[PDB]
Amino acid sequence: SGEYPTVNEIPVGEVRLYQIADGVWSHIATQSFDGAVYPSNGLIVRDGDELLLIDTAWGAKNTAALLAEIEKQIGLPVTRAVSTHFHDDRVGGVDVLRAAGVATYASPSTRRLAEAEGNEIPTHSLEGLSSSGDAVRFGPVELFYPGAAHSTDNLVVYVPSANVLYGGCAVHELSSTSAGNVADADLAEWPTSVERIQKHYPEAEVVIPGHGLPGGLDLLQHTANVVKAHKN
Ligand SMILES: C[C@@H](c1cccc2c(-c3ccc(CS(C)(=O)=O)c(F)c3)c(C(=O)O)[nH]c12)n1cc(CCC2(N)CC2)oc1=O
Ligand SMILES: [Zn+2]
Ligand SMILES: [Zn+2]
Repeated sequence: SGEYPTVNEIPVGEVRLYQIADGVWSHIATQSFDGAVYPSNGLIVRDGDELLLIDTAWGAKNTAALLAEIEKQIGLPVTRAVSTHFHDDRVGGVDVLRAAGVATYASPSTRRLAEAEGNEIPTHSLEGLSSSGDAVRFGPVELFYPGAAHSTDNLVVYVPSANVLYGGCAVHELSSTSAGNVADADLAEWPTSVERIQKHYPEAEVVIPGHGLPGGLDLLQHTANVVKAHKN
């Protein structure tokens, strides 16, 4: 009823939207993995009379439910989606999107890693993001490659109209006690990559992590802190 929805508030298979700013929503879904249930976030950005989606809802059924929730709450068509790295919480559901008329995009590195790992593969490659500090425009957002962090391919998304920074899985929520799923992470480079984000987006007003509650710029420093302590 107004607060950001939490893992225990969302059954696996339902999706909720949360209004972040004018023309900006997050999407929240839950999924089971190795016998535990986790929430995960994505983003929706109004693009005139169309919508840009950032990340799937972590699975085919969750992503179908996401499209239904968008039609109920917003009523504009999703025409493009970007996946911010290759894991299933970002690309799982790309096949559902592709069958619902959505053009799916990711960096070449994400596409190669998704294919090698057996995950769903976005159709279109996003060039111009291969060196850390690179940024490109994509409709109403900027895409930014900060360097290796949670994964070597992770991208960040900024909505300049609203000063919303979507960190994806490179950014953790304030309550986090470790660096999440570090299976594909570079703990040594991650603080440097977060510092690049901090330097590039000093006017961010909302920061959204890949999992958990949005907050402000403090999420970036907290992420650096928990990553350094995890490595140690
Ligand atoms: C889907 C994702 C995934 C599945 C299940 C859980 C997660 C988390 C996560 C865990 C704990 C917390 C609480 S916390 C920060 O307080 O610890 C959190 F916020 C996020 C994150 C993340 O951290 O992005 N990803 C998750 N996945 C799966 C793999 C396997 C890769 C591989 N080569 C095959 C071995 O690698 C991933 O990433
Ligand atoms: Zn991941
Ligand atoms: Zn993640």
